[PDB]
Amino acid sequence: GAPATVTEQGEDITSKKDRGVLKIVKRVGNGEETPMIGDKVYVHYKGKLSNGKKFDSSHDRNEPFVFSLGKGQVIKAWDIGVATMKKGEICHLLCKPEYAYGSAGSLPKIPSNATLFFEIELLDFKG
Ligand SMILES: COc1cc([C@@H](C(=O)N2CCCC[C@H]2C(=O)NC2(C(N)=O)CCCC2)C2CCCCC2)cc(OC)c1OC
Repeated sequence: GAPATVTEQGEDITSKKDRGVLKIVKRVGNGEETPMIGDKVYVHYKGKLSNGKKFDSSHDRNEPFVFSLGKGQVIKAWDIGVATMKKGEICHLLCKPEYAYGSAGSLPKIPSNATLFFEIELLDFKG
């Protein structure tokens, strides 16, 4: 699947290089600029537990997902991953539990020790 493809071909984008967050660019974005800490970022995304038990999609809500980058408003994997995206880029991200919800998980959607997969499209950002 897409999860297995990211394991094989994904770039490790973690500081520690522990393969906790792996990225493949699926669509190349525009220009060179990437978002700064505190930038308001607008995305569409699809997400699922790697094994497949749960699925989530901003498209199904007809609403872009917005957050402030690098503030812990989202799982670490997103703060790391979205920082690397250009406007219009689409990437796939595989996220180990240590960059997501770890041992605790989150009731009721995320079990303990869950690896998460995401497709993310960066629509826009602004400081
Ligand atoms: C743990 O709570 C949620 C998590 C998500 C998804 C999720 O993991 N996130 C939503 C998209 C941004 C990344 C990540 C996230 O940071 N979630 C939040 C968090 N942990 O602070 C920030 C927004 C919702 C909770 C998962 C849903 C199950 C399939 C895998 C992705 C969606 C959710 O609602 C649609 C959640 O409920 C608020």
